Amino acid sequence: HGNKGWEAALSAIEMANLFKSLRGTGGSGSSMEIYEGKLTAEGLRFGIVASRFNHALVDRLVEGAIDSIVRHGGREEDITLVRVPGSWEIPVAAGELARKEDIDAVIAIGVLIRGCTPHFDYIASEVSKGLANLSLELRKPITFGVITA
Amino acid sequence: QAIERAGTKHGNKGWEAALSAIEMANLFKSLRGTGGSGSSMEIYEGKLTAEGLRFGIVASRFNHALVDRLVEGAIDSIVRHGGREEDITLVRVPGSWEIPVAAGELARKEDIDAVIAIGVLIRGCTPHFDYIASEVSKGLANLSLELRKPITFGVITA
Amino acid sequence: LEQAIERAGTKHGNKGWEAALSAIEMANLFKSLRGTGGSGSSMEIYEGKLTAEGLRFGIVASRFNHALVDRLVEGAIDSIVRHGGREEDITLVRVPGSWEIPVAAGELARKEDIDAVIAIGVLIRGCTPHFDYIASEVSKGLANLSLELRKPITFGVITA
Amino acid sequence: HGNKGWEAALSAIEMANLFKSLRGTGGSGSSMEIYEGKLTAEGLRFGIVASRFNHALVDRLVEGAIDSIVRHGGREEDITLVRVPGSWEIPVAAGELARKEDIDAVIAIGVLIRGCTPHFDYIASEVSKGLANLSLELRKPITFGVITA
Amino acid sequence: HGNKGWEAALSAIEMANLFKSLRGTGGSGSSMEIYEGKLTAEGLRFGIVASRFNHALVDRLVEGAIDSIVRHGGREEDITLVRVPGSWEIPVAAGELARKEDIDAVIAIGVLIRGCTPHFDYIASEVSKGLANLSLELRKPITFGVITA
Amino acid sequence: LEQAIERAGTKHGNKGWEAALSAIEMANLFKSLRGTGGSGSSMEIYEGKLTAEGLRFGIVASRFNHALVDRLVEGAIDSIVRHGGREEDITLVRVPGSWEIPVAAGELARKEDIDAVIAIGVLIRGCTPHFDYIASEVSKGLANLSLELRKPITFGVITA
Amino acid sequence: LEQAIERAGTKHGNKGWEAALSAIEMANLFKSLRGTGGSGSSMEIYEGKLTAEGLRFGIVASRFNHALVDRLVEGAIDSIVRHGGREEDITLVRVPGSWEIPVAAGELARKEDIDAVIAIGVLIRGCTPHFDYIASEVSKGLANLSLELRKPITFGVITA
Amino acid sequence: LEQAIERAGTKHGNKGWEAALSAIEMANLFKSLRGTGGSGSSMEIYEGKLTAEGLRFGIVASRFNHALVDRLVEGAIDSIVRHGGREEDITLVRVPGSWEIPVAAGELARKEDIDAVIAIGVLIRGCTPHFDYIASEVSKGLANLSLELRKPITFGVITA
Repeated sequence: HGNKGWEAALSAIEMANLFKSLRGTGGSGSSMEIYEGKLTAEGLRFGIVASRFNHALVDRLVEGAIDSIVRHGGREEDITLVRVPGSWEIPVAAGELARKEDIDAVIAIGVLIRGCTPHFDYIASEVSKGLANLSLELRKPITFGVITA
Repeated sequence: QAIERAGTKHGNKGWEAALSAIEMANLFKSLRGTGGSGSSMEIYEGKLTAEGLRFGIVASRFNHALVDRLVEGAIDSIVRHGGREEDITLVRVPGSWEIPVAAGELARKEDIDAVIAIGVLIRGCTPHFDYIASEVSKGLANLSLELRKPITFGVITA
Repeated sequence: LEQAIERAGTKHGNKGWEAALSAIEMANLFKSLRGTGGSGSSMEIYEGKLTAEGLRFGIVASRFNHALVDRLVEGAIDSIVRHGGREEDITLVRVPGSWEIPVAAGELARKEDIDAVIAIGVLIRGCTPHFDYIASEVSKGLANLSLELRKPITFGVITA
Repeated sequence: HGNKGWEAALSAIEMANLFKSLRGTGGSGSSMEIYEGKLTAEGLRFGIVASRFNHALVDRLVEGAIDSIVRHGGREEDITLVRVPGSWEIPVAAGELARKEDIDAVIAIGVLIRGCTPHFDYIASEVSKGLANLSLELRKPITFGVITA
Repeated sequence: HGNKGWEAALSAIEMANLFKSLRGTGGSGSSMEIYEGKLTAEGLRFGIVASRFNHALVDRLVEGAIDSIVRHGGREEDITLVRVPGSWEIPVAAGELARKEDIDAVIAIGVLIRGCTPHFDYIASEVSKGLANLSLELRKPITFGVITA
Repeated sequence: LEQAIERAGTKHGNKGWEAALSAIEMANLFKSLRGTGGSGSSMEIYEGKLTAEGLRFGIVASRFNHALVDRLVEGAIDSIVRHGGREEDITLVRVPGSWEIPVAAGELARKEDIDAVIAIGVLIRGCTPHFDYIASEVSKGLANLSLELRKPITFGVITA
Repeated sequence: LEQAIERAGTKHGNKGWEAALSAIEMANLFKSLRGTGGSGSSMEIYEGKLTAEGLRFGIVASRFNHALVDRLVEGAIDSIVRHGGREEDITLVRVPGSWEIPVAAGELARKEDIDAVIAIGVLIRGCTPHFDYIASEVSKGLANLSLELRKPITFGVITA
Repeated sequence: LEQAIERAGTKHGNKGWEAALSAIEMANLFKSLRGTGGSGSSMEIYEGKLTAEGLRFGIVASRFNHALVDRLVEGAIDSIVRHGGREEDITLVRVPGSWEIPVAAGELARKEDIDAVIAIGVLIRGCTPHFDYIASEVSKGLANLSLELRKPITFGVITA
């Protein structure tokens, strides 16, 4: 309820529903159209990509993600979980899941080293950059559940 | 020469980088395969058996002492996990700036399953933003996503 | 849902994982040592590969505090399988407590099939500046058995 | 139920059954073999070696040992009880019982003096050492029911 | 705890362990050998054959069978459930499961029509006969969880 | 005192006693049948002695209503011992219920060591003018096994 | 474990099962009626097959007492799948209560894709010798829609 | 099972044990004193052996609080037997209470067969700073009898 894994799952559910409504034909008129997503996960397929580094924390994050999906009406049969050695290769694995036509949304979970950098970090900047570019190119929601130690 | 061989190289960044490449290569080979029947949550993870896989390594020549221990660390990781020394292609480049372009050429071959990039970076004795280091990370990340083939990052700071 | 909660955990670093790797490395090392020698002309180096195909293993685990011990055993099995081993070639033996580990391990090590043994357990107290008799005997027994039978035995206990 | 004599008896029963199963031929295959011992004492012969020193406590320990064996289906006819002056000579007496072909397990019961030693005790270290070596050499379970005052 | 499905599962577990011990080599001697099976299901594979006729009752019976196996240390992953139209064809389906080398025991569950027969019933007599003959020929335990309405 | 109360009872007539004698007689009878023939010149008569020295037996007993079954088993053991048998040469197998007797008996009868098998158990109800399926199958199974393996099997069940 | 407890149940006889079969039969019957006629020379008989391959279905279900309704819906889906249908060709619509079934069903029946509609729900009370207005309207609405659009609509409600 | 529970106890230190040893030592001491003297030339030392073969003993025990007294008597018998005595040569006398011990002991000590007497009993109260008349008389009586008859009498009472 209070971990970033829970929050990341909710965002994925809402975005998946929102996309489903947008492709529908527009209304007749006579008012301002408003589009929004509901929080029911029934009938949706999800994928999760998680890193093993600093495993003490991620298991709690992956825990929340699976719990949230089921609690909101999702069927545990529809979750695909992929594990990778470190955070450097989350984007490449996420891309393989996102290209499957049977996946509606993807959730990325990981942990990054301390953020007391002098000015910049060269590994953290690539994970966020890659996921963002991937979402726009494939036109499919990808959620960022990464946290900083 | 025997003094050089006696040193241990388990655990250096060459070792970890190669180990990640082996896992990712097996993981992708599983994903492309047929999906499971169902009836449960379906988990994927890469095995650590390296037999039958082809690897490529790109290493710079700057600081010839540090690099060699890293390259030898990568090779022994592949061999000790079942790989054959006949299935490794090694490419050497003048400096860290031209690692991405060489890594691109290797990655486009159909006979390569993963690529490992090794090098060292010069650390100025005051913390400014390095315009060379950022370009290596940016270039390697783009290549992997575009070519859909895992590339591992094995550089260190002096 | 609890089945996925427990199955979603990872077991990559616990002492069961490292104990398994040492057994894999030592088992392969012995095959090379008692094989044919080298051609000479240079210093000869021996080291064990991490390929676990065709090797037979045995695991002895105590039952005290089974919540933690169960996770160590799962870690050991995962290490063997992920390195190419077959779950068909693992024998598991459970014993009441730590005092019984050396005698059970002695039975398994005398079989011709097995190539290495892994001992897993949790010791009592331990965090006191005093000599503990149960802890000393278990360490002594495993060490003596390995030297007598000339077969590697790995020591994967912890304190709590 | 709560004394070390009760616990020592249970361990002896379980180890005796476990050894009986191990000597059996291995299975066909197709799964991971798992070996364990059951808690039925029927048809098993036991021996007990107890010391007389500080007799106020040991009688309760020997009490538990005999009670546990009978409660779990053991026949009182199959218990052999041997008494010795002190703890120093438990190992030598235990060795004589363990070499009999009609004994399946041996239980050793005794009490040791206060454990507030400076660094080491020279009598306690020999009882545990001797019993452990004896078990491995003879390949027969020997249980340690000794306690510290 | 009180339904025939629960009882049938326990019998299958005990018989599977008993067979495992018998194939082991005999003891040295010096006493009467006694063989028995323990009630731990860990590492055992089971198969269940159930009929659909009068489904109101069998679901409770199949319920007990699966519950008993799990409660006694069995892994739900190792249960194979097969459903058949009626009781007449339980034996033929049970035979297909029993011939698999990955199955340790088979449980048959079904319901038979009222037992106020004049002298004999021609369908009930064949189910019991077939299962009994099948067990002896294949040398594998098959349990009878059938009940009479 | 209860140990002597139970030990002071006698077990000379219960169905366990007669079942054991039949096994002893049949086991000795078969040795003579498949031995050398007689000299002829007169009608040849075969009959089994009641000496139980050097014979191996196996007993299969169900666990339902163990109060009565335990006394039948003790009767069978007493008969063998009192006729010269050794308790070392008896194998005892326990099964959950009556339905499992024939399959267990089949396992024991296939061993080369054993010379006869004794089946003991208590059936359910029985005192009704109706055909019982469990009772019929147990009788059928034991009869078929004996004829197939050519080894005597004795039938010592009762009704209650 | 509850997932297998619910998954181990069977759904072969509930009203959802029969409602699905009627839709399958009627949908196939209409294809033959509006096809080419027979050769004559004998009485012509029309009847619908039970092959559900290539047919599109729609299901409207109320939400009152979802414990029972959920089981009726699962029964309907099982019937279609077990007769050769594809779960890809099923549309499911949920409505707050029984009063809203006819209007929702009207929307689905006007699509050119669908071949039959199945209505599922649970009515209130019902077990009283009185005329109920909600029950009468729901039955009336479905009957009128079927005749107007010339498309079969099946009626799978129950009382409780 | 209670027979082994009581039989498994030990009786090595209770006052019955020490009382028996004193009687054994004194009985042997008297035989040496009234025997032939030494050769002189050095200081002569007399002391009694602990060999109890060929000696006859008598035991007088009160019946109050028989739970404790019974254990003291068993301790005395064990001491005599374990030092080489025969249970055939022990006479046991039971009396109602402590007041009757001296008179009964006087009867046994006058027999020519017996060599020493052991008195066992439990006194009442005792844990009060007051002079008790029963306690004083019992001690006085035993002391006087020993000096008059010149035969050792041991005093093995306790307070509770």
